Amino acid sequence: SNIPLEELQRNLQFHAFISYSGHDSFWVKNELLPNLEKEGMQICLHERNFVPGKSIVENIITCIEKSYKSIFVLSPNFVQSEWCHYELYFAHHNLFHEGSNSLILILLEPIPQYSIPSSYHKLKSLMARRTYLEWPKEKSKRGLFWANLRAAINIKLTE
Repeated sequence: SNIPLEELQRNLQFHAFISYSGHDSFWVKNELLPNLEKEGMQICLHERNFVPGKSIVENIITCIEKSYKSIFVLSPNFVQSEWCHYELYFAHHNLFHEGSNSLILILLEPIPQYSIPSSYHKLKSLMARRTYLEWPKEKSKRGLFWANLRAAINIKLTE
C-alpha cells in the first residue's frame, strides 16, 4: 500500500531513486532492493535504468526527476566513488532544497571524518542535520529500519 504515483501532480515513474556505490552492491541488491520491491515500489536504479548515449550525470538527474524520493546509501565507499557527482552538481543547481524531505539519507556504514574531503561542503551540511537512517548492526532493530525507510519514501513531500 504505497503512494499511487499517477495520483500525484508531477508525472513520476518511480517511488525512489537509489544512489549507491558499486562496492556496496551486495547489501543494496540483497537487502535494500528486495525489501522495497517486494512491497510493490518502483525503483530507479544506478546503472539498471540508465540509458545509453547519455552521461552518468544525465542518467542520475533523469532518475531523480522521475522519482518521488531520492535515496543516498551513505558509506565510506559512497563518499569516495559517488559523492563527487552531487557535490559538483549541487554547486550549480538547488536540486534538493535544504529543508525538503525529497532526499532520504541511509547511513549504511559510519563515515570517518578523515575520509571526507574539506571541499565536500554539501555532504557535511546534509549530515550535520543528523536526519539519516542508520543501518542497525543489531538484527532486532532492522524491522524498525525498514518501517522508517518505507515511511520516508511514502511521506508527503514538503510544501
